[PDB]
Amino acid sequence: MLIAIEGVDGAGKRTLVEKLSGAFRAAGRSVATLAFPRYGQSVAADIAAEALHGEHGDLASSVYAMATLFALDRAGAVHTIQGLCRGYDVVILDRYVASNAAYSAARLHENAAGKAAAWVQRIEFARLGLPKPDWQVLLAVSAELRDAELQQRTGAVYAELAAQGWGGRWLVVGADVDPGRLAATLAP
Amino acid sequence: MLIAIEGVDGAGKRTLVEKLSGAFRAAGRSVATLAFPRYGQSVAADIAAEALHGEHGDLASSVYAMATLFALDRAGAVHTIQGLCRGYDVVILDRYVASNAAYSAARLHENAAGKAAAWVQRIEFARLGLPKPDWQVLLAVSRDAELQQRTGAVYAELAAQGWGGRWLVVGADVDPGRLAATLA
Ligand SMILES: Cc1cn(C2CCN(Cc3cc(Oc4cccc(Cl)c4)c4ccccc4n3)CC2)c(=O)[nH]c1=O
Ligand SMILES: Cc1cn(C2CCN(Cc3cc(Oc4cccc(Cl)c4)c4ccccc4n3)CC2)c(=O)[nH]c1=O
Ligand SMILES: [Cl-]
Ligand SMILES: [Cl-]
Repeated sequence: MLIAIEGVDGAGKRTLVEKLSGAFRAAGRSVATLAFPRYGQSVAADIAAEALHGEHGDLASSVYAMATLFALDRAGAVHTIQGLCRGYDVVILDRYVASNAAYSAARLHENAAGKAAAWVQRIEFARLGLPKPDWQVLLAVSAELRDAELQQRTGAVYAELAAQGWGGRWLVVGADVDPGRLAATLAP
Repeated sequence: MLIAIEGVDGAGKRTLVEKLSGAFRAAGRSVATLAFPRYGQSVAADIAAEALHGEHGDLASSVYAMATLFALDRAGAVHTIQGLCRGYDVVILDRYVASNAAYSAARLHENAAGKAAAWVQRIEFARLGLPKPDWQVLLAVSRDAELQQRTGAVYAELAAQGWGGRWLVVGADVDPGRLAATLA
C-alpha cells in the first residue's frame, strides 16, 4: 500500500510520518518511508533547490519548469518506490505528486480544478507512469500556518485537491491525530 | 574522437553530418552519429519541444528553464555518448552543448562572454559531466528571424573564443573529404 503525506512546509509532515509508521508497526505491518524532493540524490531536485535560492538565471520564474524538475525527480525513483511496495506492507511518502499540484496551482493563483493541477496529473501519472497512491493524507493547517502568501494559497489548493479526490482517496487530518485510529483507517 | 556539428536551424547540419560520415567511412574509420535534442527519446527533450509549440504553460518563457531541459536531455545521454566514443572511431553529434550557449546567449541578448554561456559550460561540462568534444564545427550560414541572426553571431563568437575546445568554421560548400582529413 502506497500512502502520501501532504501539506505545506511547517505543517509537521515528518512527525506524522513517524507517528503513523509506529502505529502501523505496532499493528504488525512493515513500513518503509521516502521523502520528496530527493535533495542530494536527484540532479533534478538539486537544480530545483538551487533555483529557489536565486541561482540558474530565470529558471525559477517558470512555474512549469520547476514542476518538471520535481516530476523528473520522482520519475527516477519509480523503481525504488515499486521495490519498497513489494517488500513492505506500507510505503509512506513525505510529499508526492500532489505537492506539485498544490504549489504549482498556488504559484499560478489557480485552484485544484485549474490547468496546472490537471497538467501535473497528466504528466506524472499518465505520461511518466508514477504509481498512484492508495491514500493521500493532508495534514491541514490554518492560514496563519520565505513567501508567506504562497504557503497560504498552497494550503487552500491542498484542501481543494482533497475535496475533489485528486488522484485518489484523501484523508484530511490535524496535527495531533490519533495514530492508532489513523493506521486502522488507512490499512483495514 | 568526438565531433559536434553546430549552426542555426536551416544551416544544413544534417546534410553535413551525412556527408562527413561518408567521408570518414570512406577513409576507413567507423562512425556513429547522435542528434540533440533527442526528440522522441528523452522526456526532457519532448517537454522542451512541446514547450516551444506553446504547451506546458510558461515553460518556454524561461531561457534557463529551456536550457536546463536541453542540458538534462544531454545529461541522460552521457553514458550513451561514452559508449559510442569507445566503440567507434568517430562520433558526430548533430548539435551539442554549444547550442545551449548560443541560443541561450542570443535569447539573453548577451555575447559569448556573458553569464548564460559561462553557465552552460559550468552546468553541462563541469557539473553534469558531459564529455568535451574534440571538435566543434560551426556551419556558418545565416520562426523569429532576429533570434536566428543573433544566435549565428554568438556561434561565431564561441568559435573565436575556443569555447569548450577547438573549433572549425566551415561554409556551405565545404569539401567533406578535406574536412574529414582535417579532423582526423
Ligand atoms: C516534492 C515537491 C515539493 N515542492 C515544494 C518546493 C518548494 N518547497 C518550499 C521551499 C523550499 C526551498 O528550498 C529548500 C528548502 C529546504 C531545503 C533545501 Cl536543500 C532547499 C526554498 C528556497 C528558497 C525559497 C523558497 C523555498 N521554498 C516546498 C515543496 C513542489 O513544488 N513540488 C514537489 O513535487
Ligand atoms: C540541442 C539544443 C537545441 N536548442 C535549440 C532549441 C530551439 N530549436 C529551434 C526551434 C525548435 C522548435 O520546435 C521543434 C522544431 C522541430 C521539431 C520539433 Cl519536434 C520541435 C520550435 C517550435 C516553435 C517555435 C520555434 C522553435 N524553434 C533550435 C535548437 C537549444 O537551444 N539548445 C540545445 O542544447
Ligand atoms: Cl512539514
Ligand atoms: Cl540544420
